[PDB]
Amino acid sequence: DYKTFDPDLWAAIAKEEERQEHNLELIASENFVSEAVMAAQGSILTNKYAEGYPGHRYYGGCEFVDIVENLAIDRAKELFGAKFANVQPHSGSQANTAAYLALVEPGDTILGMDLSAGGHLTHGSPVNFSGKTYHFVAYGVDPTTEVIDYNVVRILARKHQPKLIVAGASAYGRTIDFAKFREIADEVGAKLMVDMAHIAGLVAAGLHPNPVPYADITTTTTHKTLRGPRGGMILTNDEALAKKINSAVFPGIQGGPLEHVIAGKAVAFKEALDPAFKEYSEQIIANAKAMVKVFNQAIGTRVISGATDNHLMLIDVRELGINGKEAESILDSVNITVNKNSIPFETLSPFKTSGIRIGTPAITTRGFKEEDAVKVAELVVKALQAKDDNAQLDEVKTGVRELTEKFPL
Amino acid sequence: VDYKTFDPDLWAAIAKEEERQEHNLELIASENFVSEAVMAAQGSILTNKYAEGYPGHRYYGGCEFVDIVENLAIDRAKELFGAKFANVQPHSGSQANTAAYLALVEPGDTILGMDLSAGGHLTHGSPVNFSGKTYHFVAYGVDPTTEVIDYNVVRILARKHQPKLIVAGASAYGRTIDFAKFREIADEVGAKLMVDMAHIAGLVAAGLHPNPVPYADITTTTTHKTLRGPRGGMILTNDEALAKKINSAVFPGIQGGPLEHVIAGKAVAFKEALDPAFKEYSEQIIANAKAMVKVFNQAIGTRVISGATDNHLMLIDVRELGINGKEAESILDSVNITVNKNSIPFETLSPFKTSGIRIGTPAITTRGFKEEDAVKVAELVVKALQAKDDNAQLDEVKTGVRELTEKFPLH
Ligand SMILES: Cc1n[nH]c2c1[C@](c1cc(CO)cc(-c3ccccc3)c1)(C(C)C)C(C#N)=C(N)O2
Ligand SMILES: Cc1n[nH]c2c1[C@](c1cc(CO)cc(-c3ccccc3)c1)(C(C)C)C(C#N)=C(N)O2
Ligand SMILES: Cc1ncc(COP(=O)(O)O)c(CN[C@@H](CO)C(=O)O)c1O
Ligand SMILES: Cc1ncc(COP(=O)(O)O)c(CN[C@@H](CO)C(=O)O)c1O
Repeated sequence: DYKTFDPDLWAAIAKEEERQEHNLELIASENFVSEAVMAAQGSILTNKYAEGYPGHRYYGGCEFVDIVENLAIDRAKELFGAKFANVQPHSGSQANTAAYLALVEPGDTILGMDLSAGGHLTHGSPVNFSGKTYHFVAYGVDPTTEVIDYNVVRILARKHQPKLIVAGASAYGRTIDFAKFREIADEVGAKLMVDMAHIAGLVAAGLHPNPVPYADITTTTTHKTLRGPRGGMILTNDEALAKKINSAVFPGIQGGPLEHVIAGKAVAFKEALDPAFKEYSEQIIANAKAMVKVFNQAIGTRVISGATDNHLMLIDVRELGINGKEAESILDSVNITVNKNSIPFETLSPFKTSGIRIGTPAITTRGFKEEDAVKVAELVVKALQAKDDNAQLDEVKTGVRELTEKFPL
Repeated sequence: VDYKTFDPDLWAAIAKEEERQEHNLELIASENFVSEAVMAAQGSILTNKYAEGYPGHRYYGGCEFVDIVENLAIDRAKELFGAKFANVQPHSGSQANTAAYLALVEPGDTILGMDLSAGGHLTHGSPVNFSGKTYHFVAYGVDPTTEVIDYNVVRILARKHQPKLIVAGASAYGRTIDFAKFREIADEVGAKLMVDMAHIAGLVAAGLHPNPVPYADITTTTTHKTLRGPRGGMILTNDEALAKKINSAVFPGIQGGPLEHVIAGKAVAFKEALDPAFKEYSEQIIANAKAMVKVFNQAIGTRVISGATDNHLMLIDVRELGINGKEAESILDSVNITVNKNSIPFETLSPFKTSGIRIGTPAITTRGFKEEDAVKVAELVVKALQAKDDNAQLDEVKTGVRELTEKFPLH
């Protein structure tokens, strides 16, 4: 009824609802939040200005909003064991912006993971604030094993003498050894920052080593494997850093927090404390490993580094005679959503790429088990091997319909 | 009902905040009540979509319908303010201003911006904010006697300091801002002009405040103050080269994925503001504000900064009552009237004590308050602050608040 005033907007949202229902979402950074998370984001908390921190706000009327933010803060400490948490960052990018401000000065040397090797844009890309503001030096992966070589990282750190080392990634499927990163940073007198955005849910479930005890500052988003609303978060065990973090977020780089989104964070953090979340996180990894097995045994879908320890995988598609952009377009035509993605030592443009990234958090939330993840990987192989054969692409599109109807939203 | 069972802590707190919004007078000048549609958009499944890039130029697929939503927000923003280009992705007004500075100046450049005590925003050059840390801000303020901007003093400052950029706009300034004169001063010294119209955006949309968009190289705003939309930011320009720098600065410059469920809410609110009834709402905001100023002017103890309002807000120096702004804020909150303490021009107290409070009418006007009701609010505020903790008087104020909130219920 409130929809009648604006039929064009609500029609577009209606089609987006159907698109999420009918497509297989394999974008590693996406998920489906609960009804309760969306209700919190749709709450009247959007009306409240609440700059400052609980008990020390710059506006009247915040005494009940402060409960909501305290719940999000305290549940983050329960989930990750951090002594201090800041839940106001609007995004992972803002969380990383504030983390750097608390740790280094403009122009300082920072060692972070190269984008082609799997790092995030905010880990030193020259088109991002990170590369523009600080002197970033990149580390990568080994050309043959495509995993991090910690002796090479050590050599790099000693050569460049960074003030800060950043660990974490957007497209790295293997266990990150935070203990070794901390050893290297200590060796050269650098601080350590970990961006666990992609693996935060796995960390919360005990299925990836926890960076919080090792890093000066841990950042994360709330909307990937944590299955919360879109937003950021910063964690630390040092009260001196917590004060700099809090000042950097506000008044440093943000103004009013999004308290309806922070309520969604509180909701999602409590869901993550439930034992069911550990089973969900176990299923994520089992599903990713099952898919990786199919791609390892298929002709032309080369899995970067040959295995996965977490929720995602990179597929090199060069032997199929296509680039990542064409692989993404083929799979879209059969209702399978991935993203083109640079692979280690990428030689093509970042907008063409030699690969695609696939992750299992979203389909696992829909209910997919290992046999269903196997079927998904077989449909992906079939569609990419079907050199424009309309008969086989329609068979794949049929198999996708079978899966989406088997696991509705 | 069932999802609320899993988490009583969270949902009981939200229920208490619903009751507080219903039962209080919300006089925070930057707050409003958004429509059911706006909140439904924010509560939609668009929160699940990663959509980095811009409509038609995303970095990956599945964005066909998100592109429709974001283009609706862009197109209605263009129509609302008459701008040739809009960027609707900024997470907030602070992010909008961050990206606007990146499109206009280089780190270390000299910028003229309104002093915080004089009414400017933190992002207009405060040294504890990224603005004051990243650029060389020279502040202009208001005159000590009239408490309004002296444009000859701005011109003198501009000529003396040769700024690369002049910033106009305010958080706690109740008078009309003469954008034409800012453009004249910027042209004279060869500076660019940036206008942050967050507070007055809805008044501008309604033609009730001079429009900065024709005069400013870049105009920024929030969507949640007088525009009555979701919490977020927006950037406008008529220059195609600037529009490209703006888009690059927002992403991949300072943000990652946009909040498309919030952007859906921006589209909803922009169409609401395009309705003719939004003009009548905006007229009533100003008439209510002027009605309150007349009451505060007559009352001894509540000194209105500059003695008048041209827009939605007023700044009240409370020192003659023997209290500071923090004490006034907590007196009012104890009788269910919600304001914020606020520095006044040439503020002599700590920024966390302050000499004043700030009051605005957009929220109560959205509830349906007319000039008669606005007069009654101002009388209640005067009575609470003069009561010197006489509980007879304070309880009468609480009754008056309850009378008004029941006369004008939410939804
Ligand atoms: C958007 C983004 N932010 N951080 C990222 C991305 C990714 C991405 C994807 C693409 C696809 O056209 C381009 C870029 C890009 C990088 C530099 C310049 C221009 C474009 C980046 C992915 C994970 C979304 C990417 C890859 N590849 C990984 N490594 O990190
Ligand atoms: C939060 C904010 N952002 N931009 C603003 C604010 C205001 C505000 C209020 C307060 C209340 O104790 C303190 C500060 C403050 C300024 C500098 C350093 C430390 C604190 C600022 C108002 C509009 C919310 C304010 C005032 N006064 C001005 N004019 O603009
Ligand atoms: C490690 C890490 N840190 C930060 C961010 C940025 O989060 P934001 O999109 O909330 O700004 C991302 C987003 N990652 C997205 C691309 O932006 C992805 O598809 O993987 C990230 O992976
Ligand atoms: C002119 C202007 N520009 C920018 C911003 C920042 O918007 P944000 O809170 O969405 O970051 C504000 C916020 N204004 C708030 C204080 O932060 C207020 O209560 O007035 C503003 O007034």
